[PDB]
Amino acid sequence: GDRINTVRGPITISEAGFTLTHEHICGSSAGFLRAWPEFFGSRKALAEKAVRGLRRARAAGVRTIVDVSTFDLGRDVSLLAEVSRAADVHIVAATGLWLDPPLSMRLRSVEELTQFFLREIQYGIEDTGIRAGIIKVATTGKVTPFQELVLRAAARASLATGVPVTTHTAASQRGGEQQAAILESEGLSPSRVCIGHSDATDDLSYLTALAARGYLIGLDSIPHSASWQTRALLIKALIDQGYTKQILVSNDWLFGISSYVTNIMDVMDSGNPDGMAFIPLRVIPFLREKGIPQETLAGITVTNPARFLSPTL
Amino acid sequence: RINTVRGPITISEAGFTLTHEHICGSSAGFLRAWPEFFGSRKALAEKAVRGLRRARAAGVRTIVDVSTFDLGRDVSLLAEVSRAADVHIVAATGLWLDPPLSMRLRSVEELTQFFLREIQYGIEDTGIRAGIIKVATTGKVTPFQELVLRAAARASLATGVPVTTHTAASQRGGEQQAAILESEGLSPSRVCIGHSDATDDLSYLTALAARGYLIGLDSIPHSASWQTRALLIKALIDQGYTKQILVSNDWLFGISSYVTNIMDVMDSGNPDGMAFIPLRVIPFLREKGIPQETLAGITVTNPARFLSPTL
Ligand SMILES: C[As](C)(=O)[O-]
Ligand SMILES: C[As](C)(=O)[O-]
Ligand SMILES: [Zn+2]
Ligand SMILES: [Zn+2]
Ligand SMILES: [Zn+2]
Ligand SMILES: [Zn+2]
Repeated sequence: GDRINTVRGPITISEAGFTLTHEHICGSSAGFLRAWPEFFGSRKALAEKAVRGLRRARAAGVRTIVDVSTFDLGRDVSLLAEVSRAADVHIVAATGLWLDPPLSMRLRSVEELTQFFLREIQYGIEDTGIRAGIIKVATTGKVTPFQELVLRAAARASLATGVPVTTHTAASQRGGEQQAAILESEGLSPSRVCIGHSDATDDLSYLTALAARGYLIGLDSIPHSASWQTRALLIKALIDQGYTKQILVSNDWLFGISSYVTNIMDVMDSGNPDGMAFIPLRVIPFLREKGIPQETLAGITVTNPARFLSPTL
Repeated sequence: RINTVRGPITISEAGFTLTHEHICGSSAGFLRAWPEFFGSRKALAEKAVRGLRRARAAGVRTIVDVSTFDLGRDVSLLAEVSRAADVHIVAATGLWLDPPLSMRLRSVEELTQFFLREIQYGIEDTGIRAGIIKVATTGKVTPFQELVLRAAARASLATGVPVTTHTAASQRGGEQQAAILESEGLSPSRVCIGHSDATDDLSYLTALAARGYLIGLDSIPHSASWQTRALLIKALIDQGYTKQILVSNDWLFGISSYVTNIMDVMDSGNPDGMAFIPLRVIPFLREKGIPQETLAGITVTNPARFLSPTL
């Protein structure tokens, strides 16, 4: 009712504060970080870079991030816990499945996947006792039969535990509509779902209609455009349509990445030196200078994630 | 000296060695994330220890676990079951058929570094070093599979550690593998072409053997006619290529990389497990006139010569 699971344990809704709802410490693959830490220089080097990054973000106001790295994205909650403590920033961990499931996941039934998700939420991830506070799902534009199983399992897990669902989409294909239909067929409330990567489109009609059904709209990759201004104005556009309370904002940034061709991390960093501090240091002043009240911005960056993450129903 | 999950052993300690086996056929990260799939980690461990003791009591002294990173290799489990069962286990590097994005997008130079790491330094943070390099291909060999082939050759050439392959024998896939590996300067004597018992094309096997490749007749119980597959062993013996033969079960004690409950299907079909080769195939070969010295050469001498790091 009033508590969410983080990598350091349970915390009250009040303690969450300014929350970036879609971020990554490391974008990788299952087992990869521990098998090949050298790829990131070293595990310590990666940990240190994250801590410095998170500390700057904290200096700029951020108090909580939701790491939406799944099993198949190389989620290492021990790394999350280590960097969360050193930086003193809350990190919410995720279960669910992204776009790279191995055979041992691809060949599972919806009932089996439901059990895996429940495990990571109710018991803990691996042997850590760290519990997931959100369920991530990724689909291609047209939802594949396996991705539909993952969607349904996520809905059933969410209905059993109250933790929310966040999605990866192709907004240019308007992927969120196919997902929503499947999720609702399972009896899941739109208020428990964030349709992610929605800032990668100019289709306001698509965005508003989803918001009007109660869905959280993930405008979560603003600096990837580094234009980034156009993405930010979608936040304004949705406010002006009256859907302030359905907006979630993030950077979708990373401190390490192996699930892409080599050297991309340095290109990203030089493209966006602010890292996860891009939202508080760049997007928020931009929105102020456009006439959005400070109180509406606080509602979006604090109150909305609070409402979204609190286990419900 | 051969690297095992318990440390280095001399080639004489190896003894009766099964050169293609698995403790568990899974996926990277899977065993630690979802141990309940196998009942529990403890349940999986205990089954494997019983099975390895069964094989030990049948003469086996060493198995080669050719589970790679993407087959969900957990060398801490291997070390645990090896100690409990007093059976040597050789661990593998390389890549099987389910590489994740973080592997699929790597260059050959990068893959070479990863394989070298697991051979020279250790696997994960355990200090356990790989003693063999596994590689799997399909069809005519995909572009990425070529990269793994070449990275494996380069790792082998720098360390002396052998290369063992997964192949579609029905497609004569060993020929393309051989071509690529030889282009890298790798000697065929450092290479086992595996799953070669899944064909009837004897001339395919003979031609590879004649070039110096080890022939992995490693899936005999996966037929159980297994008697027909066993006759391939005698066929190569009769052609004077006893030196080129490796035999194994390719068995597992837990499987997650397939449909649920496939493990139970497999166990009821082959209740002997990894003891299938010594309890069924070896006596069957004696009946057909194969002398004990020849059988000892296949099960002891050949794997020792294969696994011993050689330049
Ligand atoms: C690293 As992503 C696919 O969540 O933008
Ligand atoms: C794990 As297999 C069937 O390729 O030996
Ligand atoms: Zn995404
Ligand atoms: Zn992301
Ligand atoms: Zn194989
Ligand atoms: Zn195998």
